[PDB]
Amino acid sequence: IIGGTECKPHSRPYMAYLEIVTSNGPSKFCGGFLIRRNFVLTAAHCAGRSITVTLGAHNITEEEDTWQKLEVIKQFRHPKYNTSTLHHDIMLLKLKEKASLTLAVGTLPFVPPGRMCRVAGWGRTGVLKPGSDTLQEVKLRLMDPQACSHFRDFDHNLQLCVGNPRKTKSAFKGDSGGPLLCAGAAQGIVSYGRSDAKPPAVFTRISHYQPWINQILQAN
Ligand SMILES: *[C@@H]1O[C@H](CO)[C@@H](O)[C@H](O)[C@H]1NC(C)=O
Ligand SMILES: O=C1NCc2ccc(Cl)cc21
Ligand SMILES: [Zn+2]
Repeated sequence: IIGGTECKPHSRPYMAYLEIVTSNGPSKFCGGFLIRRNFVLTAAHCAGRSITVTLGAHNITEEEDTWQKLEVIKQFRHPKYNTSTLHHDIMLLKLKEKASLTLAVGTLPFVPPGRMCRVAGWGRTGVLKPGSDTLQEVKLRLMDPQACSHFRDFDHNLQLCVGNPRKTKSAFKGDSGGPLLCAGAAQGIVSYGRSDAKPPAVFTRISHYQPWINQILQAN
């Protein structure tokens, strides 16, 4: 998260920290959010050979009692996710068991441009900076679709355009999969943006994927 503030520990109890394993490289990391006690929503590009989810984290380098480290049994990447257009960047993760509900861990129960939304994550705090030890959050402005025209594959139906180009505030690498909340309700999922982090950026529009989401939650 670029240009954000460190959150008060555990004030975002639905936040999930994902460690993703691949066969041919070291671990990678993403965000995500708990929407059922055994389901986490994240971005499809965060898929890998296997994933571990940590709930209840603030400083991800110091283990504490709030932590619940949970195995992911199955990954449900959206079947139409496209590695060229980046369309349908959404994935459900089924946890091996249901998480415990604590003060630090809970689910996130399932807008005109100009609205302020917020997004949290452990991602990099600058284009050349490492991932953040702690959960940061930033408030970002919802933009008209034309603000994102330079992303040639952007689609107003499938995606949100987020971030005032006049501010340096933005999500960045490692924040992928985290929810964008507008009015305390998840509206988007961090997906992609420019490599130099100049806003706006592109978020998955959750509402478009709701039937698919409900589908997976009923068949599993
Ligand atoms: C996070 O925890 C690590 C290990 O305890 C510590 O070195 C680091 O300074 C902490 N960062 C913050 C912002 O508290
Ligand atoms: O939101 C973003 N703006 C730039 C950017 C880069 C990478 C990722 Cl995962 C997200 C963003
Ligand atoms: Zn704590």
